[PDB]
Amino acid sequence: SFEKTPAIKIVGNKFFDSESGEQFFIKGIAYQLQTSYIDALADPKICLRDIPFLKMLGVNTLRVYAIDPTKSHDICMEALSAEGMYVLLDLSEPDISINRENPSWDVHIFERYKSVIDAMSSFPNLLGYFAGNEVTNDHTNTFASPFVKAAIRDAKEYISHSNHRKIPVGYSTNDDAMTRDNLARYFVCGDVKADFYGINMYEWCGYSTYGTSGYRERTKEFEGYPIPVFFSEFGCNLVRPRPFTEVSALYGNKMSSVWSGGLAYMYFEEENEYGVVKINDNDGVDILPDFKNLKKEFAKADPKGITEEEYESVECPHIAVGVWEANEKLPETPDRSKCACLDEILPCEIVPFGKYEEYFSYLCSKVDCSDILANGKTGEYGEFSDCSVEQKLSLQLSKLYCKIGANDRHCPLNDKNVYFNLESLQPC
Ligand SMILES: OC[C@H]1O[C@@H](O[C@@H]2[C@@H](O)[C@H](O[C@@H]3[C@@H](O)[C@H](n4cc(COCc5ccc6ccccc6c5)nn4)O[C@H](CO)[C@H]3O)O[C@H](CO)[C@H]2O)[C@H](O)[C@@H](O)[C@@H]1O
Repeated sequence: SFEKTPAIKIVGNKFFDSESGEQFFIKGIAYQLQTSYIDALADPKICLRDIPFLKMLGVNTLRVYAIDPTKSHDICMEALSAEGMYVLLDLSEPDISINRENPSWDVHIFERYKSVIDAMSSFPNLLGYFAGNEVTNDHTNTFASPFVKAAIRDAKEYISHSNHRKIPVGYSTNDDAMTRDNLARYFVCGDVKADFYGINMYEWCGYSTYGTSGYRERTKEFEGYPIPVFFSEFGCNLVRPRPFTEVSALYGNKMSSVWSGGLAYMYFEEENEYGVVKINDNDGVDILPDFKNLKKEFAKADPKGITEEEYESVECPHIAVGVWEANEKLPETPDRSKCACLDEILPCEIVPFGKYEEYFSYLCSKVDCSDILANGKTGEYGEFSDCSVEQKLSLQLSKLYCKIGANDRHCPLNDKNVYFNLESLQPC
């Protein structure tokens, strides 16, 4: 039974409980242990240990940054539902993410996003998905953002064409002064838009105030933003134990008319001093001084919202060199069929199983690698720029093979990982 968690839906720039019609405010915490990552929601002995404490905290939402899609999550997701708890979930994972230094939106990242969506979308208490987390994070990598927007578009379209509930897809951003206005506007401009927007917000440290923290300014900054907005992280730890007095302001009347709440960072203590509990060496939960403060603050918080009943495409920011360099034109939807046909017909392949940059530098000096390049500044995306890194390398190696012209099945690069594709000879 998921009775205690009706699906949340989005109307205008607010969240609403789809049964009651009452505005939904996130009172949350990040929940992630440090496959490279650990999936606490796929291990009942972990998630069932912590839910009682999460209940004590009084949270109604968790943020999870990575799950393993090959594992079951029904037991943990049901247990969360039985305590009124929802999940915000990143589609990416540290080893499969849009690389902000060398961005791409390709079939390999798309397949990861699809796997998570297919693993998690049957749960009514899945609040939403993030299509990226702080990808662009300063003025030197703004050109990463068109790739995120494409991913937002393709994730929404995949969900739309599936049989699943239409779970919203949004974005989570950082708080860099030079980029934050342009980023906010970019992700709701043009024909593609985030469904919701999270900011990792650390401006309020210790016993600050609404005016002095910068919260007042951020609030008036985001007034009228056409999609729901919230703190996907908060909790500056400059002063400890964290008083979490930012919570009184966030759910106060001035802020609750704008923001849909926030999630504290985070549950587990991991030698970074952001936890509210520490797991001891007997695998038990030790409560830390921050805990009571977060608990009492969430407990006093009583956001007053409006009910669902009582409740011009935005222009994209112009380009300026060194300031904003995200083109409005987005890359195409990654095409697994087109790309999988490269695996079938190319004479020379490379197995994934790095030295990619060396190999690229080498091969792209001998043949024209335009067709695998993707430029988020200029909005120029090559025909095979959506394929995987291996397929792109294989394409260029095969072009060099054909240009040399020996036809002796002898791929013009030495590496254990290079092989001649016998399937290429069999008469996409
Ligand atoms: O797409 C953008 C980039 O994504 C990286 O992966 C991603 C990864 O970095 C990110 O990591 C988050 C990590 O961002 C998040 N987090 C929270 C914090 C606390 O920050 C407090 C803080 C610290 C210093 C500050 C300094 C100034 C101002 C404020 C500050 C705040 N630190 N980490 O904790 C999560 C674990 O608890 C962790 O999963 O999770 C995602 C999803 O799974 C991967 O997509 C990739 O690895 C990069 O290759 C890629 O470029």
